[PDB]
Amino acid sequence: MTKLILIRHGETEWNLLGKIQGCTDIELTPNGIQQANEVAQQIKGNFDIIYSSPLHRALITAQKIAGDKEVHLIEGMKEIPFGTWEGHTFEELNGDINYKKFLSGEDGCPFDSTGMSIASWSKKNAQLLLDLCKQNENKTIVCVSHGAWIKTSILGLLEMEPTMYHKFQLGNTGITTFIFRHGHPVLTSFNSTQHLL
Amino acid sequence: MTKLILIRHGETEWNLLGKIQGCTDIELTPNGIQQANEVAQQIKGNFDIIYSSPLHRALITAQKIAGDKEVHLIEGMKEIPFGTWEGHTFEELNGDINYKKFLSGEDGCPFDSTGMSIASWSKKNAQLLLDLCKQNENKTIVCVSHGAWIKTSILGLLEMEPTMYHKFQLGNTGITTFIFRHGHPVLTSFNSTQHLL
Repeated sequence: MTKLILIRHGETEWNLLGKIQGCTDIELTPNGIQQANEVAQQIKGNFDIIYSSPLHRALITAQKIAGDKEVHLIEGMKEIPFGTWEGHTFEELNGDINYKKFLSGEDGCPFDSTGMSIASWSKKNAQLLLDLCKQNENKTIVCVSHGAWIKTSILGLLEMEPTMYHKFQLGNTGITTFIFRHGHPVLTSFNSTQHLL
Repeated sequence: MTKLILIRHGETEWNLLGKIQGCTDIELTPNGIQQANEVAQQIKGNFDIIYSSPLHRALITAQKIAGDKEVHLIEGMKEIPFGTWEGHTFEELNGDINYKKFLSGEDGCPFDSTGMSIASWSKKNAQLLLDLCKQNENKTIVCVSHGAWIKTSILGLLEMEPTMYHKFQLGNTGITTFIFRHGHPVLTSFNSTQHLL
């Protein structure tokens, strides 16, 4: 009866350009607002409580989804910091030794020079979501957040290795869901985007 | 772009009952037929080639999806044999030492007494899919098959360990998709069921 619904925020201009956002706070494009309205009509108020990253691309997506419910801001749902990667394209990072390790799995896949990795984030974010699921036991819970944050959460919840991150692709307003069996998370959908036109 | 689309067959009466099907060939329910039409309407003919398991629950689902396109039968796409487990619910198997192993990971997770495992089927199914994808390079490929077969496929394609099988749940007419970034599979969706009314 506990269902966790992770939803990636709608499109921003930097998503169009393939520029890494991290801690930047870029606004939705008009199309991303529409993606938000699209996912909102799909979810049609079929959830008990909704949480969001406070960054605007997420919050505005959440406010579209929420209907008559309050969006609860969660600081720990903000996007993963990407350090000096922010503002770059992944193509521009080929020289960077950290970027090699992010691909290969060394040091658990560092996010630039942030001192954090896919591995450490997996565990941290999975733990936040587990505590949320305990607080909201037997509810359907929507969390609106970011690409990197959601993918590390997936890995941490299912206890996958960090280079599995590069084998999941998550789109704007992609829907990802979990249920619990014997208290253990089970993935019931990943990046569902059929609501878009 | 090479795109692989894996779709589980529609509902069967045994799926409603939780009875394990394996090599049985139970027909679709009327609601299963309706699921198949709804997934066909979602896919809207947007693929180059469709393949199917020859078991009727799959073939009929595939024919609704296919429209005018020819369905290609692939023997290797038939459901995984479940041995003595066929006809039982998972609750009925709690005495069986092989069922304990299937859940724990011992011997790569055996399918009852068939001498094959989640581990062996993962490798075999991934190989079959990678061959069909090399053979239909730059095409969009639909394969209509079964829950267990598709789950082992995902595991083999993503190089995941056998107990991960229990962390994925796939529904009737659930859509799962892969792309290839230079021959390496990337999961772009799992168990999308939004097309279901």
